[PDB]
Amino acid sequence: HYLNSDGSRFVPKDFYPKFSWDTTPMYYMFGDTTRLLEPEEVEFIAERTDFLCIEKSHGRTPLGAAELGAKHEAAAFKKIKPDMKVLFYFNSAYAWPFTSYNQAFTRNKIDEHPKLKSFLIVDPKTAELAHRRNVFFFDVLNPELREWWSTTVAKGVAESGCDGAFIDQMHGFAWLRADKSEDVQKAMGEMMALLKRKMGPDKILLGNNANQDIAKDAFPVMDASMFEHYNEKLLSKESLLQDWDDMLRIAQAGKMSIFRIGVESDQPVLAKERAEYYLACYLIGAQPYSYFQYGWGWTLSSGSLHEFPELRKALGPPKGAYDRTTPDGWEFTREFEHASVWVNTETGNAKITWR
Repeated sequence: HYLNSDGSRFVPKDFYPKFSWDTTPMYYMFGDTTRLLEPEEVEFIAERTDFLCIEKSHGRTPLGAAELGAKHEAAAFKKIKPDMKVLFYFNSAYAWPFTSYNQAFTRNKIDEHPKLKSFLIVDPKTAELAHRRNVFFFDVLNPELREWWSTTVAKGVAESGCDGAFIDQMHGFAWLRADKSEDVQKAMGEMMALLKRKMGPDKILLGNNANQDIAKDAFPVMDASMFEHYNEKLLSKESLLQDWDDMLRIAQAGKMSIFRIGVESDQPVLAKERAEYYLACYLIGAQPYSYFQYGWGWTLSSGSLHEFPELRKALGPPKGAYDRTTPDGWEFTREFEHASVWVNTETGNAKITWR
């Protein structure tokens, strides 16, 4: 039985990806608008992970629709690794026009789909559709959007043969309706609860940045949550310690966490250089069925196809929880079966002593 860092046992659900402390537990996420993966690339990634997600635009150009990119790679990976878990990606907030499901959410087609247009946040200072570079915003407060969006993701998961969904964005643009923020948080939870049911019984629900308080209504139905570390405030010593508390809490709920590092928030040289530091940041808080993601972005070219040697080194089960070297300091150590981790999250230095 895998052991959380408090000594409690972690009991996974039947449909969770495989987990092991043999080496660093890995999660990969990638996509390429311009091409599908070569077989060699599928083998490279399949050898290093049991758990991955295909990105928002993958294979859109060669195949016309991003969900066919997901469909193609899910089947390629499962031919190699039948037990592999592949998530379909869908944004809960931005109506990225990359899938066929979202093909109407463009400036020059949305008016021709009034029902879908009514699902979108209107900018009050324009009475016009709010947008970010003409990409429209789903309105989680709109119950029909919650029904349609959740059915749509479930449709994307089924059409792609993916093992679940990576849901991006939990905020429901609360800052655009700050008076309704609490309602937005509750609506997010309802939309996730719908999707979780509509997906059927053996499907993984991963929510991006779902450790955050704004996702507390979303969190319970989630199987997994990702720590995106999308900027440098999230890599502060305070945030890293909060990550570690969150990771324990997630594991005690029997859920999965993805500790993702993009070194763009600190390039292949810099990443391989910094890999010892950011791995150690993960290993301090690592829990059963938590996974490390590493690179410098979310494209196929963003790290998934590089060798960071530390990730492939023998790790072994933790010998215990981490130790805060001094009760108010920012040095942290943790012992694993085959490695000794040391990290100072104030100065940003680390040493993993592989044994």
